[PDB]
Amino acid sequence: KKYSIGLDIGTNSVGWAVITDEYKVPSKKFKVLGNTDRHSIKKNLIGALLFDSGETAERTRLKRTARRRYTRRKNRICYLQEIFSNEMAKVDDSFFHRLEESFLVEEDKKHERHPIFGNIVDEVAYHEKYPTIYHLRKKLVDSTDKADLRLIYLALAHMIKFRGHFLIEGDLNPDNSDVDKLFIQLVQTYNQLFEENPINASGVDAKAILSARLSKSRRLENLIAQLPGEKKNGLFGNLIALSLGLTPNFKSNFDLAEDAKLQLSKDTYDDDLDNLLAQIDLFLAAKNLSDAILLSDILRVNTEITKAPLSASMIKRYDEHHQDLTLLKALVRQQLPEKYKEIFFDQSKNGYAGYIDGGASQEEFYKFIKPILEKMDGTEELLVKLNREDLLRKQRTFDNGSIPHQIHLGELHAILRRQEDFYPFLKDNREKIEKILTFRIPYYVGPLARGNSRFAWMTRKSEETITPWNFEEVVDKGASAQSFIERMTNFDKNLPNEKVLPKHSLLYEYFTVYNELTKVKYVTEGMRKPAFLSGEQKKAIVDLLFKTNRKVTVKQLKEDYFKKIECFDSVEISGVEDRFNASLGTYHDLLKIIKDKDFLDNEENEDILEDIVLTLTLFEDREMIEERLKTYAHLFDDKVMKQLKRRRYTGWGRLSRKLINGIRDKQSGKTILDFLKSDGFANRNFMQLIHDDSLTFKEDIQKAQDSLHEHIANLAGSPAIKKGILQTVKVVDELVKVMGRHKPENIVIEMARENQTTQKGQKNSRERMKRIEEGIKELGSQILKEHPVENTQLQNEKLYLYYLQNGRDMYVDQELDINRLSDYDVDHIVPQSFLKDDSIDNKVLTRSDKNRGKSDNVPSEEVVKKMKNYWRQLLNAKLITQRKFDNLTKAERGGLSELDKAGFIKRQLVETRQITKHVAQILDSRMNTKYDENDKLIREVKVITLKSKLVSDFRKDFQFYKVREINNYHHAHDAYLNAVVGTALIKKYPKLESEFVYGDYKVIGKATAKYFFYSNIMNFFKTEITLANGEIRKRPLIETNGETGEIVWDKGRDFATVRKVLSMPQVNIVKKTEVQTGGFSKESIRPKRNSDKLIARKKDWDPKKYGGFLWPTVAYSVLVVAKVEKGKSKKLKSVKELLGITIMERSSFEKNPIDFLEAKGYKEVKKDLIIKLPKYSLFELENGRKRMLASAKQLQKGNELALPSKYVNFLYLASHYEKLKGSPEDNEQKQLFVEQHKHYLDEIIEQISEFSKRVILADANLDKVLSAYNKHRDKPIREQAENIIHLFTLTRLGAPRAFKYFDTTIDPKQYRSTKEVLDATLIHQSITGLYETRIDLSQLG
RNA sequence: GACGCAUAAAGAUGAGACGCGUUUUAGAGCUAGAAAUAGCAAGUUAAAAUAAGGCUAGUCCGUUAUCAACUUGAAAAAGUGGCACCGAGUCGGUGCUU
DNA sequence: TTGTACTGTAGCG
DNA sequence: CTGACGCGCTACAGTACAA
DNA sequence: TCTCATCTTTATGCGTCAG
Ligand SMILES: [Mg+2]
Ligand SMILES: [Mg+2]
Ligand SMILES: [Mg+2]
Ligand SMILES: [Mg+2]
Repeated sequence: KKYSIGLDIGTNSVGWAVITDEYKVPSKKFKVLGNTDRHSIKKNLIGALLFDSGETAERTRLKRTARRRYTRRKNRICYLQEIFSNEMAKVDDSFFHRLEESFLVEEDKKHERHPIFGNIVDEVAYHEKYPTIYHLRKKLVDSTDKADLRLIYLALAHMIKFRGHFLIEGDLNPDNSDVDKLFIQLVQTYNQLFEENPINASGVDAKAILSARLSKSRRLENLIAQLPGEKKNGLFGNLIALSLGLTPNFKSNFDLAEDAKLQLSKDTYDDDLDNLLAQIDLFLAAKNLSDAILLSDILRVNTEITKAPLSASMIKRYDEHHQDLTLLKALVRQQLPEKYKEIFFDQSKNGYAGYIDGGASQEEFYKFIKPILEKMDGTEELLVKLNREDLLRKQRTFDNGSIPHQIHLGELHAILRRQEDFYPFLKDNREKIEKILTFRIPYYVGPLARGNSRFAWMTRKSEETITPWNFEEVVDKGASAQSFIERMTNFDKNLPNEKVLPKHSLLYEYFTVYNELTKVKYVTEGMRKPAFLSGEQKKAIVDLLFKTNRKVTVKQLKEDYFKKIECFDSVEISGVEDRFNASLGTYHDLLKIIKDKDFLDNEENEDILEDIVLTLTLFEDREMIEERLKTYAHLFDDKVMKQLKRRRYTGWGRLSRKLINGIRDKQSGKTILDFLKSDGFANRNFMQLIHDDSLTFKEDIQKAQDSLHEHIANLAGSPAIKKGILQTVKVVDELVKVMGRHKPENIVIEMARENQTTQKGQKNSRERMKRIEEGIKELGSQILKEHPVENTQLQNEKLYLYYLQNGRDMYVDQELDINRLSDYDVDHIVPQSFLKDDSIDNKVLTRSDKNRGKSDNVPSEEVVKKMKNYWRQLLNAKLITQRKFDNLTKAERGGLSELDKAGFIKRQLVETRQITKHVAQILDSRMNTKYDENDKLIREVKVITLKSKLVSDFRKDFQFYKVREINNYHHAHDAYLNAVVGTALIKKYPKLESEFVYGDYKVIGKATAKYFFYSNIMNFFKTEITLANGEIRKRPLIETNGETGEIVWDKGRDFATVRKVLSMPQVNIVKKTEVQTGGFSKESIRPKRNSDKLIARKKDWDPKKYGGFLWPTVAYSVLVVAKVEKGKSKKLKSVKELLGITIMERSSFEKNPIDFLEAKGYKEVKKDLIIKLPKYSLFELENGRKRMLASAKQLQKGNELALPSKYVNFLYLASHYEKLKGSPEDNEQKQLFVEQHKHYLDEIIEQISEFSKRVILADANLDKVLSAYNKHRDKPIREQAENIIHLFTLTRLGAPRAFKYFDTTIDPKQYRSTKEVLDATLIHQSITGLYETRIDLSQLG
């Protein structure tokens, strides 16, 4: 009758088991359908479902954004062509058509094969005149002659297409601020403004500072040594105030007009001209030299004056490349003639031919050519250019991402100013071309859809087509920016219909402070017991402490309120630890801004303050904030309004306005916040107010409050967890269906939750500011003195990484700049392409070009030898962990490898936590569907949430050891053990039922006490318990309920039952058959070839002439029975075979299968015999051999080795020889146990050999492993047992993979033949595998 | 085992952008050559595509999630498979039942 | 002309 | 006042031989 | 790789959810 279900859930597995009250697994004779002879099969009700883990939508989002970027770039080019079309039709009516056709081969082109001029001699003269595009760009910028319109279009199209980044918001004009000689009129302005007439002994410019590094510690000492110092903080020119602004908003030093806060002149210094702009030049020259220093970092130098410094630098790269190539060829020919063919012709050895024609990058070419340059003479300049990474550089390189869009904008504007007189249409629509270059859709607007995209939220004022020129008159940017946030913030849980408050809302901070404060109790010598704080006392302490300090500690509450107001000698306070967790931060911010305490304390103006904070949280754009905030200009002055628009807030709370202050009690008339302010002597907090039946909040919340697929479509989060939730809920539903529609007594779910000690939990959750303090104190820096920081600012990732690295780049020995973090780069040590790991142990803040050069690989050996001392200096200072140092020094150990790819990722842990929590919720909702008028829910099925520690201790205390390498049976065994432990726990201790059942609750540190409680509850399974004093204590062999004589655990029969279940050979292991979805092929495009396997990259692009893709992905295979037109003397020969339907042929095949199969050469196709066969489709062959269909042309192993439990225990104990960490006597018992069954190794080999000879049929590998095992049979038990554990990869279910023994490495035996399964028995397994449909394919065709 | 706050860690979801990379074409190769070729010269750039494509034709969408077999149903979705005992090499045997 | 077996390939910061 | 007992893992491409 | 935002699950500190 009664039964229970245990569940062990993972990211790729769902283990399930059915137990009775006797802890036995039932077995039933299940019906078998199909045309086979077998009509009934015996199966045990225990098993595991295996499936591929669900993928996150990160890669799909990246592909979608790349698609949109390509579409918008093509549209920019189309707009430029639309402007140029009518004028280009005069001079060359087929120019744009030749540019469109330029991909095509000569026989496919409708026009002449030369794109630009349409004839050979003019094209050759063009390429001689302008070797690169940058020569043409510099010619069009600098010269004044009338040029051909085609060349102007080519330069403007190259500028618009590759337009540079938008991380700089200013103008940054390169026409006059590019030059470094602005220092001389800076000191002319210094002489004019500062009325002392100083001597302008002008020395070297910022080139002297840039010679070593752009830093204060170089600049200040350099220009104080060069020109004599009259004022250290008030030198008034080329200062750190004017180049790289200070970290805090500190006042001006030696002010000229007023004392105002100073910062970097990027975007937050515009308001810092209130010294003169608010009271009506050195600051204009400061802006000019800021532009000069920024652009001198971006671009190296221009010696001869020009308005195109980027093109000049690119031409300098071309000229130096030409000179160095000529010199290198001469030196190689003169000194190493045999190496000339390898370097300059053979393009596969990473030479110059491999650097240009081949696929070798710049650093591969440098590391190949560095020894060659070292052995040769006369290579000193080439060596010093290689060390600077400046030798033989290209123009289109990886480090061009540092160029802002303003440089390209300046060069384009220069070209249009040169050519406007000759071409009137350039002057007519110069602003349109500049807008095409400079327009960028705001991130708060999103896609420009018209109601057909599920990603778009933008609303438009009119139904016209959106262009970069009419974007402001069509797109409603305020509503789109509001909907950007309102579509993304969650709703209130208690009131599901309306939105939550901002985190920094004044009402939210008030509610949080009063919720924390209303349960604070104080005691003294006056009275007998601690008493709650009254409403008057709470109001007084809020006014005295919470509105005068941003953070208030309990010590301040002792000595400033109770010592003076209602004077007591000493008071003991409970309800709070050393500091209050709540604070009125927004009140202090608005007191600092508005300078009006009475305005904030006033009651009637509370709503407008709420709307102000809502505006400051929703919006961050200055014009939108001023658009929303101009309503309140009649209360606030203009200066204070300009200051208040700067107060950016980010983050939202969990409660709404209606919950905390909107709804009122029907009898009292008070809101929840009103009750928190004063509730008489009850002093109820938020949960009491929403749970007390006396107040009417409870049923108001109750009045505020289907298919499973719709029950899961509405849950937010990652889509990866929905797969596991679907699988386990379908497994539970099928298990309920198996037992005749009877629900279990209880369902036990293994959760990844834990319990750990109070000091361990607090040590793992300390502030990262403390980490910074002890690390920097240990390594003895003064970085916190120069750049102060609080804990809330380290929540930013880049600032946290800057402080972790002690202000220095950890790939190159140079200092970082705290104010320029937008251009620095956050880098993963182990790259994203290899392993998914976003830990703080895997993250570096480094310079951008060093990260881009260090692509898709571990950082190389040279940087390890350069900065390995600094990595050790940070390592012993506890600033980086040992794992981080191991990742940084990984290239010393061979770099990336297949061993490094193995092991679990922490995303799997987070995913399984999310999964099991949602499974507990959904199973509790589904199973208990009945309720009464007095009983709010009838617990028909008890969802029990066990923790993994209990099952792990049960395995490790009674020798039920688990190893994962042998078979996939451990999931089912874990499910069975979870069910046994959960049912025994709820049977043994009925008073602790509310502790373990979902939805129920029972109501030295608390966590330590709970950890000891959870450790001690497991003792009743044991026969003898060793106490902490080292003295044993006995328990009865038969356990009972205690309150009742009912029997809950017999340490005789039940342990034998559990041993029998764990040794059962038949376990229903099911691999989920899945139709493959995703990308059609591997993304690489291969060159042209005569093969037919190449896939066309476009409809009209024949891959025989244009190349194409390879490795197509088969969605599912299809069994076809038809005739094939085989033979020169053609006959219709009948055949039965699999055909792989790929992903892009999936829709075409499902549209009309007969026509698709007829196009493939088949004919007389049997339509009803078409069988869809997804991946991992299961076939059974002779002697119980099973194969899983990996593809139409490859199979997989499908059998599971049911090794006896004694061998598994021997393998677990033989390995981990001296790391059990139990007791010494236990260790010696397993020592003798493994030594006097050392012969079990031979029996394990015999078992593996028999299983492999029955089902694997890898005979050559079998002889290899037998020879290798015989040749090292004299090694110690440790390494032998460890590699017998490795040895099960040959017999493991799934795809074959290369394992390794002691020293031999066994290559996998691939099953690259699906011919045999065409006459095997096809098995259609249900989600549990109990229901089967066995189809004998030999009877078809 | 849930809620509010504080401090952690490890992760998700959406938008806007950049720089490369790959592929075909353009950038006249010269000489000795019956030649299979050999010597020499040159190399840095540009156009186009960047999932085939789709229709509601948008400066939109197209790699996430769904998916054993059979019977109904456009689809959504619904339905279909006896029990007890003795045993165990991937499940077998024995006995009642319609 | 068709099956096998061994080794290499695979978008990224 | 209320419980005891103190999580993971390869299909196809290219070349070279057996018939 | 950059810039913007919004969440989630676990660990500790405090309070609470009741017959
Ligand atoms: Mg588990
Ligand atoms: Mg990287
Ligand atoms: Mg598992
Ligand atoms: Mg998929």
